[PDB]
Amino acid sequence: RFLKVKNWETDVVLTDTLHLKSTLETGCTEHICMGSIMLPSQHTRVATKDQLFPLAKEFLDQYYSSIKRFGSKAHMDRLEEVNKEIESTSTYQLKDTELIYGAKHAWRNASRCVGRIQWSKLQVFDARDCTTAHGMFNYICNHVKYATNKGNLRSAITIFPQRTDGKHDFRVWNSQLIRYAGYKQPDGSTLGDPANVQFTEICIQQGWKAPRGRFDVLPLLLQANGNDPELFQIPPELVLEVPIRHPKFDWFKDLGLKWYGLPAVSNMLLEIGGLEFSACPFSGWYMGTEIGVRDYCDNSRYNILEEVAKKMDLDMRKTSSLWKDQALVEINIAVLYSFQSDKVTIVDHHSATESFIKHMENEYRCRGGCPADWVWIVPPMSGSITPVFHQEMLNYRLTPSFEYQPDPWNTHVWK
Amino acid sequence: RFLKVKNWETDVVLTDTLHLKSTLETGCTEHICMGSIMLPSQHTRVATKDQLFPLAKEFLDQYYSSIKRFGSKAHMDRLEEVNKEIESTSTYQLKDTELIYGAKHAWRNASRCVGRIQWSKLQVFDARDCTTAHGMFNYICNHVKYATNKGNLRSAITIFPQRTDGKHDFRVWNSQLIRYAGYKQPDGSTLGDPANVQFTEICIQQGWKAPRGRFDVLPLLLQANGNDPELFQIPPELVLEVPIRHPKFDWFKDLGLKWYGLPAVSNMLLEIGGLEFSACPFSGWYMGTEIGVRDYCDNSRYNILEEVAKKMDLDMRKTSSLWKDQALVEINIAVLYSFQSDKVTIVDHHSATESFIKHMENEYRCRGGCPADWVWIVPPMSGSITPVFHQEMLNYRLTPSFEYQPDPWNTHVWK
Ligand code: HEM
Ligand code: HEM
Ligand SMILES: Cc1cc(N)nc(COc2cc(CCN(C)C)cc(F)c2F)c1
Ligand SMILES: Cc1cc(N)nc(COc2cc(CCN(C)C)cc(F)c2F)c1
Ligand SMILES: C[C@H](O)[C@H](O)[C@H]1CNc2nc(N)[nH]c(=O)c2N1
Ligand SMILES: C[C@H](O)[C@H](O)[C@H]1CNc2nc(N)[nH]c(=O)c2N1
Ligand SMILES: [Zn+2]
Repeated sequence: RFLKVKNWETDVVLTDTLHLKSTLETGCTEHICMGSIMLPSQHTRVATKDQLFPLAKEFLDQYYSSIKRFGSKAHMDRLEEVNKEIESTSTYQLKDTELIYGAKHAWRNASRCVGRIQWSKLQVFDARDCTTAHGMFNYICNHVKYATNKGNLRSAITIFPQRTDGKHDFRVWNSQLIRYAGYKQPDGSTLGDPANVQFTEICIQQGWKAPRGRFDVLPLLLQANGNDPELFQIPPELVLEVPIRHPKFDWFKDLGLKWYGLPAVSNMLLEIGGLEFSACPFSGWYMGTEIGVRDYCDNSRYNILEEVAKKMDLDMRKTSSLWKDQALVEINIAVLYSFQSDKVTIVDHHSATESFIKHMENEYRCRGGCPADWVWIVPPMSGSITPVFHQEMLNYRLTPSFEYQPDPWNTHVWK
Repeated sequence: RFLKVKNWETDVVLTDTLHLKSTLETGCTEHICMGSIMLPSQHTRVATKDQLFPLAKEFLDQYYSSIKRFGSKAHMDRLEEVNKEIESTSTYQLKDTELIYGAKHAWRNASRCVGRIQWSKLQVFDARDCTTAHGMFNYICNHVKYATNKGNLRSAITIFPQRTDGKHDFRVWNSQLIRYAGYKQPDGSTLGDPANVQFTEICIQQGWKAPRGRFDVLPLLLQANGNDPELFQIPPELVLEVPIRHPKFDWFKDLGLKWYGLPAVSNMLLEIGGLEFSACPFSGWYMGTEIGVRDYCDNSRYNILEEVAKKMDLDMRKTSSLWKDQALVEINIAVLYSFQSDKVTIVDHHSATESFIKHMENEYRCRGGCPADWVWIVPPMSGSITPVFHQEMLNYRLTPSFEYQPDPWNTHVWK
């Protein structure tokens, strides 16, 4: 009841008691582990008034434990107050301070997030007064501007009104506020980002005039209070982009690559005290490998290890020449170099993973544990030369949390 | 009750029913996943006559199902026969054919093993007639010779007598039949393999005269039927070694690296029909990354990314120059190149991981599933440019199996 995780590179041993507070299930049973299923049925998201008070009570008891005033009158009053409001309205509302705590701790509890050392320094924009897609677009634009901070990126989340009935639902339909378009070709090949082609067509469906290149920033599709979503173009001056050059290969400019500075995940669901915020875009800054490895080099993403290795003049005949590995390291040197030379906040997968081990030490000391998904924490290149490879991580689901949710067009009852 | 695993790079979907046959537990519960604990208490190994027949019956019912003659008289007789022998002797003995099946399927069931596409082509040397450390040493030498096959490596396992009481126990004390010695220094640094220093001293304890270099092949320490283990030097002509050169950097010879051709894991436990074979060395051929990444570049292993990157003339000031990544790809190009140019069987982590996906297809088709540990199947470099990164794997514990077991010197009641 007091589990142990070891680092096999440092012989460090931490003791995890925090998992005792754990609430939701994982997908693993005693006789099967599913630690590598991408979107388990547990990580995906309609609740009633009955279940809503335990979740409200549980969340509130830890929020007052957080600000050192647990069990007091201001606590016991706030429990009655929300109890009373959940009888009266079969839902309730979070105090501005309860939102900021809740959100911060959904990030803190994200076991698949390697950059959580910064969880406390999160900026919460309370957009619960929003009512229109235009209001969303305005809130989202001020997010983009603030979090971008001219390359000196800042963590932020903008929280649109919580789900109520379920049919009046705020959603960003984008998977990220900034993503490049994806267009299929005559021969069935793909220009742009193959991940988004389904979304790119949904935008053209609703009227997007596509410039039909690679790195075309998509418009925002914003569903407000259940109504049909509406296209909005982020002002280009607000979308900061790093053109990718290499600090050796001058032909790497002619590759003509670039990425947006701001990773800002928009399509997920924030759970606080049993309340569901269906739109809650959040942003940080990139780890280099998300762009250099996954975006640029996944097979069904930009798939550039081909053209890069060509220009490197690499033994591409044999699989065992490791030409794919060689061209991958250069591509990530270029991403990190490019972002740093434009003063745009980026972190390499070595620095990010050491900070996470430093963060894990804090969380097992001043909190008793740190839920961690090794399958997701280990960078997708040079796994074992980074210190997270050798660290055992206990994965469990705490709340407040971020949950996946179905894409809106699979569920949205249209006009 | 018919779980689904998806490949997110190919959209391939397999259906796992084989996990229904699963028997032992994993360490994960509904509310915690431990898929990244190295040696869970389940994966580590005294049984009574009561429990011994279900395990005997379960194993035999699948062995006759294997050779198409399930439920027949030869089956029902063999069940009575072993039932009778487990009453009479509170243990039993495997037919030569039941050993070969059992062993092959312990390899087949090893969910952490990426090279299992070859599980059926395993050579089983039945050393259950062995009684002395000298007999062990002779059996082990014929293993080494056979599996090495002059660089054209072959899979093999040598099975010493099964555990009985528990105090008469055959054990190879080596973790592998061939490993380099590790000696600590005046300044506390380490010459050789830091992993083995504890073992290297136990050998010098029992009388090993150490040549005190790096790549000094350790002697065998062989415990036979419970008696004190005894040192034996594998004839050097039997220990094939690849000196590591690079196909560009002529200063990579002057690095002076070399590795043994034969990976041969000796310290683990083979479970067949509830029977425990405490000594069962098994060997295949290397994946390149086990040497180039883990051996050569783990921090507490040979830790050569230092000296290699120096000679590469690399930006070692900044962590974010990715100099560690750059020097790692070259080191693995050199290992693969070196082994191939000496006609010594080696596989690159790209070829090995594609074969495993091909193998996974066979196992979900002609068997209903394939237990797989993603944390261990994904190569420790260039994770996501290999197809196992994107494949969901169901991990479960089938039997016959290989289990870890405590090291003998922590348990051996000495003389
Ligand atoms: C501050 C810089 C940040 C960095 C470097 C970072 C890095 C990462 C990385 C590399 C992943 C793995 C996902 C992938 O590779 O596709 C991830 C996942 C995630 N991060 Fe962070 N992130 C940051 C900020 C944030 C913020 C501000 C939040 C929430 C407000 C957050 C919450 C999450 C969540 C929910 C996931 C996915 C967990 C899941 O899929 O279940 N992160 N992050
Ligand atoms: C034929 C070539 C083979 C290759 C390329 C191969 C490769 C690997 C690799 C890369 C690992 C991960 C361990 C690590 O990286 O430290 C592993 C684990 C393992 N392999 Fe294989 N192997 C081969 C043959 C065999 C054979 C012949 C057996 C059994 C007779 C076997 C059974 C296992 C077991 C039991 C494990 C570890 C599972 C655990 O720790 O629970 N493998 N193998
Ligand atoms: C704020 C932030 C910063 C950063 N540097 N990186 C990220 C990446 O975050 C996520 C990535 C995915 C991709 C999931 N895949 C199946 C497509 C799903 C999520 F839910 C995430 F939160 C986020
Ligand atoms: C036959 C074979 C071929 C091959 N190419 N590689 C291997 C590696 O197999 C193992 C490696 C370890 C290291 C475990 N670590 C904690 C030190 C533990 C085991 F039980 C293994 F079976 C085996
Ligand atoms: C199949 C597997 O779950 C899937 O590829 C996961 C593995 N680990 C990951 N880890 C991170 N950080 N990001 C990912 O997208 C994935 N994908
Ligand atoms: C902590 C973690 O379980 C440990 O480092 C594991 C991770 N995955 C691995 N995978 C392989 N193939 N070999 C290993 O030694 C390990 N080590
Ligand atoms: Zn699990």
